[PDB]
Amino acid sequence: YENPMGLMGFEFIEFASPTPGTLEPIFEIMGFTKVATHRSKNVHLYRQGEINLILNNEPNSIASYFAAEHGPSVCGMAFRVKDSQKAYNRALELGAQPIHIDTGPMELNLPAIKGIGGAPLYLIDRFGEGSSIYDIDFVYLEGVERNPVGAGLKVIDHLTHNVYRGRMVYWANFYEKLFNFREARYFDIKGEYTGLTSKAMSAPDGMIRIPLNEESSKGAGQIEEFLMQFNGEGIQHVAFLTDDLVKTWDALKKIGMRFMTAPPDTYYEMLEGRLPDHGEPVDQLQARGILLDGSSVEGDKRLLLQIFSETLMGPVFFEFIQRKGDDGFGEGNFKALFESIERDQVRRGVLA
Amino acid sequence: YENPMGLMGFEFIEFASPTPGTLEPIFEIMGFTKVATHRSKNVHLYRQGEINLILNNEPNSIASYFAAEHGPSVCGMAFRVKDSQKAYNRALELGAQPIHIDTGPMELNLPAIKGIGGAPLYLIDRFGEGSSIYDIDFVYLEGVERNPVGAGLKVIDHLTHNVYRGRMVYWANFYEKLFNFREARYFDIKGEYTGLTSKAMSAPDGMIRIPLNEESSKGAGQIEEFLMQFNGEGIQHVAFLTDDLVKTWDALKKIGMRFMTAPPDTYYEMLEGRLPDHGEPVDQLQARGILLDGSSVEGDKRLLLQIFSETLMGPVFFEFIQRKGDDGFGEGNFKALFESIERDQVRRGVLA
Amino acid sequence: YENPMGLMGFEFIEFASPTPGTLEPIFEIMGFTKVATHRSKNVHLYRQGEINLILNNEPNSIASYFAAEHGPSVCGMAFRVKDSQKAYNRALELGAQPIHIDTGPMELNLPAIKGIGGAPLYLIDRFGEGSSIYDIDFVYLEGVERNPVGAGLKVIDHLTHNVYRGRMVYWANFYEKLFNFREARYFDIKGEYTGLTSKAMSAPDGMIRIPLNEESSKGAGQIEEFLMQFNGEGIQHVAFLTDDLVKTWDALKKIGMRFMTAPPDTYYEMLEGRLPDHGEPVDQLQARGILLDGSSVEGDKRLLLQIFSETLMGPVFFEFIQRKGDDGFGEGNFKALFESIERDQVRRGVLA
Amino acid sequence: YENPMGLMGFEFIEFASPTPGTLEPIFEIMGFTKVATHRSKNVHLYRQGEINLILNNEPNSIASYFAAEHGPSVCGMAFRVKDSQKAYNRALELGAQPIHIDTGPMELNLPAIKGIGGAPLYLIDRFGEGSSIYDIDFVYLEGVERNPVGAGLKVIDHLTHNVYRGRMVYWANFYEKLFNFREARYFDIKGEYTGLTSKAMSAPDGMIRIPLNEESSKGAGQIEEFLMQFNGEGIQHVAFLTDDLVKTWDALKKIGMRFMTAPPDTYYEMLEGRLPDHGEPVDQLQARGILLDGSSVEGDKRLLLQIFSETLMGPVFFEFIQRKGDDGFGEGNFKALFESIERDQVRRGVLA
Ligand code: EMC
Ligand code: EMC
Ligand code: EMC
Ligand code: EMC
Ligand SMILES: [Fe+2]
Ligand SMILES: [Fe+2]
Ligand SMILES: [Fe+2]
Ligand SMILES: [Fe+2]
Repeated sequence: YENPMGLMGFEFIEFASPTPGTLEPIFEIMGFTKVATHRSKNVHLYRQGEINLILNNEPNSIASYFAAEHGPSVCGMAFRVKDSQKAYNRALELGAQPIHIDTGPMELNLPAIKGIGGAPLYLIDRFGEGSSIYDIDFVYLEGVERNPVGAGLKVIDHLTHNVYRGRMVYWANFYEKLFNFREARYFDIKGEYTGLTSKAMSAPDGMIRIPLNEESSKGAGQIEEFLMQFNGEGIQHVAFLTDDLVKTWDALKKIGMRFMTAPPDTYYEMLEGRLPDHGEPVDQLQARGILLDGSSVEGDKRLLLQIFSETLMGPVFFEFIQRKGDDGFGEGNFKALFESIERDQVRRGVLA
Repeated sequence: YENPMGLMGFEFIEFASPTPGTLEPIFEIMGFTKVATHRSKNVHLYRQGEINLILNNEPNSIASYFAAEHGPSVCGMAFRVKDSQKAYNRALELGAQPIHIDTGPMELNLPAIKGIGGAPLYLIDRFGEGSSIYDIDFVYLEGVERNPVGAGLKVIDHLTHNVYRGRMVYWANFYEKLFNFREARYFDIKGEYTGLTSKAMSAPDGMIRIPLNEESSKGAGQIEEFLMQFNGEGIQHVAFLTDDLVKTWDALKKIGMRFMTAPPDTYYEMLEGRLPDHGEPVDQLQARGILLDGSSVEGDKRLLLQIFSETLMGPVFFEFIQRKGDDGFGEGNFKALFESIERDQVRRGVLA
Repeated sequence: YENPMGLMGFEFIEFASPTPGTLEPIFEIMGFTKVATHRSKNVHLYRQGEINLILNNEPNSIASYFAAEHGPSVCGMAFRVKDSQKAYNRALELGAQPIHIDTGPMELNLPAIKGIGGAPLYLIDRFGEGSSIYDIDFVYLEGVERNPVGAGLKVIDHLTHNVYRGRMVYWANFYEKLFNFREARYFDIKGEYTGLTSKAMSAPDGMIRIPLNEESSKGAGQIEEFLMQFNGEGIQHVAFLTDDLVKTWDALKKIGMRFMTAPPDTYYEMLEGRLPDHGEPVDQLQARGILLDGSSVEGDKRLLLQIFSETLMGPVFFEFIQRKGDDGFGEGNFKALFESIERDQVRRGVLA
Repeated sequence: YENPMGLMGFEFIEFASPTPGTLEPIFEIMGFTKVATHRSKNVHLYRQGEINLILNNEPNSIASYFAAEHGPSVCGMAFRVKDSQKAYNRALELGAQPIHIDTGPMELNLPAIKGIGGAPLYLIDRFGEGSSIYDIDFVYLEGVERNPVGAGLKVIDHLTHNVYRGRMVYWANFYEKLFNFREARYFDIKGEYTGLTSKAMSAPDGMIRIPLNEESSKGAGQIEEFLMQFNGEGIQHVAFLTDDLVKTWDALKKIGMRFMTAPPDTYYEMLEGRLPDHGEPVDQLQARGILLDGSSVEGDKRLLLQIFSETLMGPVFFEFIQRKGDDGFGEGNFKALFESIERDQVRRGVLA
């Protein structure tokens, strides 16, 4: 697939909250470590593997207005590009809206366009060696390890957008026209009482992936609850890749992670019928509540293991995923996740 | 009611569209005349009575980005205030987000904050005589009458906001906190198959009024259909005051106005039951499809006459109102409006 | 004479000083009254007749930086123009360097270019009729008379520029090229020990006149002394037109004005020789030290009456002039002014 | 000596011209090589040893207005500091005037204040390895040697400021107050008909040195000539250090350098009388026109070898210097330089 913006994956995710001390604990429970402090702003860098999470507590700024609206949330998203000048000019030619971010003496002039819910989308062409943006804009803490391993999360795998009815098409067009993303798959998920629809959008770099979710015709489901609780469209869950989910599970549990309620025993009993010869240790999945899906087509096994945290920032939750030959998404996991969140809505008295 | 910003009424409404030549004919059909052109931008002043409508076709600006998103629409609103510097500074202390608008040589530096759907909310303290803002920022057309009467519309009476489920509270708070509006009345309107809920918000000047509308629990109605068609929250209808609605209705009709479908004969038959001694010429109302409402309490009659155009700007429609003692809104008129739009939904095949 | 920029006279002169309370007393001793205070800045409006003098005590601004360098001085100058947008854009196409001035809510965006010594040159197209720039940017003092008469000064007649050797040509070019001024007359003035050279530059409106002064080959004179005491090129004296100089002289005297030392009695004895039939009351001139000059060509008498204060603002001095048919300058008066300042040098010990 | 600004030497010098292709040849004759091109502006990097010379040909900027006024010249100067935030803040607290420079996406925000004649003075704290400003803001040419040796010029030694009469004190205070420079020496140089006065200011880092030059009482000399031809105050000559002047002379000669007329034979005949035991090969210096000075105090020899280029950019000339134990300036060399420029004045017909 052609890549006109020269997209080379996710660079960083940015966070903001109206209440001081609410994001720090979250990041620590998820295995992240504070590693540097911006040189003139009140913004901090948290890291795990190659994941860069930016904590922005800058007063009177884009981030502080965004957090007064949405609560604790993802307030920015940066993609890596080959050439920021070229990619920023191309996006303005194609109709994107520019966002100006102020900087101090000797800091970089990072370009950005408006994205989901007003959150900036940054186009960064300075990464990896020599000097990354963090080497120039930030000051590393005295003595800290600058590349912590944490609980094994490596890179950002994918993130979702929960959108109002009729806007799945709008956000598909945004990423199709500006970045040449493509609809890799379409889902129609039904729970016991409610349901949803989704389009899994993939970027041409084969790294950035963004599932776009919208409520069903019925209404009363989890997508509509998100939209009310977040006060608009936004990133509903962020997913981190790991090379070994059970091991990561054990490490997150030790430090305070809170996962979703596991599926019933029935689910684990039907795995072999559904995925003949998967090969995974059912005993270890079922003890942890891990979901298993993918295909088994004449010897060729492509699997997907997924597990979700409870909501931790307003309505936003996180996901720890391990791919074994499957580069897409799976309908059974999606359905399990969906039934889990629907039971919680009954539990809480908000549905039927 | 206390007025801490020193509000003094609406100053102007601003409109944009992505296709050139779509707004001119709508203004012309409502009785407005073009009277001036801005001195450096591609923006035009349309007037009737004391109503000032600004047509903004300035390329690569706030208004062009807003119209690419929403279609023909209301992209800006200005309020009259006693001292712009004090009101602007008090907004900014109470959390409002400032919006910067570029200006050329010798033009006014108009202050604004972000409002409904991102549309700027201006805070103007130079009006009336001596020089208004149109005297300084616009050049009147050679020989045109600078104060046209048109079809009789006088001032902007009110305008609505159609919001997403759960956001009526959000917008009520925005106006209560920054300007001290108050909820003057609550409505719960039910059609044949659908319904809505609304809060009529009143500013402390007794001039600015903004009903806030949201869809019912059942969904599928007209508010949800506006949100999808508009691509977000926005001003659903703008109402203009007239001192004589049957005369304004005849004027409007001559120059092409397209009004909604009238109520059935049954409605006009029940008027005397419901409003004993109203004193209005039923024969005139009924042939035009005008709606009559208010109260008849012990000889004190406080009436409201309303009529609505078809949708003219995407899903946005306009209202022509005459007040005869009633300063608020009427439930019976709200119902008939709602039932009429509901029947149109059924006719277009979008409802049940 | 063609007028491409639409010049229409002087609009205002701006002053600054590094010591608080040094300019106030000098304005009051020349007949000016404070009449308004800016709406957001620490800047005050001083007025007499149609002369507007702006006292700028704005901290951390162009004016504060300029006064730190030069001492009490003229830091700005504004010209009236027909259309600011056209004039400003023509200036920028002919190489003029733009100067941005910040402004608060609802204030005018005044365009300016760099002029003598970096002092901004404003281009104002809003004067007289309806609302001036003082009506929009300033708040008049409770109950003070908005148009005071003072001591009879009416308008700014002219103002000089003292320049470095070789820069008369440079400043003549600047005004010729941008506004089409012309060299109306050239002077070569010699004292007892020193001398100077000067180009009287005239604008195409018949109102703005700027004499440009430079030191002679000999050096050690009064222009060189100004340039060291002022710390650069700048406006050396500002002249105010009056319709009656002996009356203004009496008024100025009563409020504290200090005038230069008078010419010796010889001067007044030779007036008839030099200007047969001048017709002026020699007895009144001689008792006040007024200078008289011009021509007497076969009946046609074009006279000039001039008087100069002592230096009041570092090396800057002021002039009170009455024109009786002569629209230019006089060589005899220039010489007497020169000889008087030369004797002052000798008196202070700085010359020979 | 205390160093409050944390000064650590010169970082770069910047040049502009109104005529294209006038600076490229000058740099090439002086042994410099073009090594990179800015990533978004029309600015180019030239290098020799640790010397970085920036060629700024960016339209409608500070540089293009500065060049229209002064002709080919030094338009910018950058010092190295430990912390640009701290140094920039300290300089604004002490009265310096800020200068804003526009930058593109992912470029550094370089801070600067106003210096000699308006030319910016940059405060850069990013140098040496990791990434210098050139690694971030520029794009190295494909295949070129990034660190060329040229003719041996190592670093910038010093540079002068020619100032108007009475401004030696002004510029002395500027550097004393902001950066704590000190007057290391004072010269009073007389030629045959004219003379000058000078203060050698030294920075506390013992690297930055700036001799300040002003015309004598007599007038008509070479400083006054510079001021007219440059159209104001500015950098009259820039000096480059070399470890071997005779070998640098030979390589400069080869590629096109034009040196001043050497001193008469008489001057070399007297060297031994004035500097007993200097030890330098007089044959090699006299054939090349190199100037020799310093001291010979009981065995301890501190020498200075200097040679000057003809004027190459308007009235600006260059110096190639070798220090042999003398960290200051020499009065004989200054006098010989002065006599040489004076004779050229007589040759050209501008003096007596
Ligand atoms: C600076 C936008 Hg989170
Ligand atoms: C520029 C606001 Hg429609
Ligand atoms: C702000 C010009 Hg004196
Ligand atoms: C870009 C200033 Hg010479
Ligand atoms: Fe996911
Ligand atoms: Fe209405
Ligand atoms: Fe004068
Ligand atoms: Fe030198």
